[PDB]
Amino acid sequence: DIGTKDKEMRNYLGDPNQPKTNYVNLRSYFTGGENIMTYKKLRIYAITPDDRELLVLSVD
Amino acid sequence: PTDQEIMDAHKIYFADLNFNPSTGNTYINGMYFAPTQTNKEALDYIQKYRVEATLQYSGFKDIGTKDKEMRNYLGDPNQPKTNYVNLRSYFTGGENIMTYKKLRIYAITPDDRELLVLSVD
Amino acid sequence: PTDQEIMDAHKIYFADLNFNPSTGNTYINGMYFAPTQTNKEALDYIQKYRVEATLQYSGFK
Repeated sequence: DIGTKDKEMRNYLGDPNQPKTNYVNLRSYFTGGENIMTYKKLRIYAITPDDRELLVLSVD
Repeated sequence: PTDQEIMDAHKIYFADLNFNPSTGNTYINGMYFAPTQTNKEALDYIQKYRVEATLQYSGFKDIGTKDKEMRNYLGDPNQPKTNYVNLRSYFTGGENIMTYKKLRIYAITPDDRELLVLSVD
Repeated sequence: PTDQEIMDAHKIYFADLNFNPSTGNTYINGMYFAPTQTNKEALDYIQKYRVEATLQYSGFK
């Protein structure tokens, strides 16, 4: 578990024309500077302001 | 923070080294203390990091007490800022601070009591 | 050269390192063997240098 951090609101896909959207940059989480490892497992929980969390992405 | 909550905040570090590609020695420039999920309260409680280290010529010495620096972890512009102890600003005579030889870094609480938080003996 | 002149020609060396400024580990790239006033016969006499070392992953081989 690498922690809880706010979102970032970047342009979609990096396209300067697309609107800005929820961006979750995993380089700022509590990795020890390590790399976050594609096709292996991954889980991202969206945390509502009521402090209840939902599972919104799984890459198991 | 207790005196064990402080010695645990300083458990994961990363030496910022410097390579001299002739006598390939890798002298030390400073230490980061990694930010973890449970140590922000105890890494902010501390400054001044007294250090004693072995310099290249005129070896194991005490090189003084100086505040911390709060640099980005690992130099990554995305990681949070953390306690940085840059040994280039201590009272070295402009000498190099000498890897695998001995080194000791004492964290100095605002109550002026010091704890040993890193040993590279 | 004897087996003692040969082991003495190789007493002064110099690792040619390679620094990686993240996990500042300095891996090895090769070894020089220093030329001295009395070891040109023993150094010219030898080749082939069998080597066994500890690689990063999958170590001492």
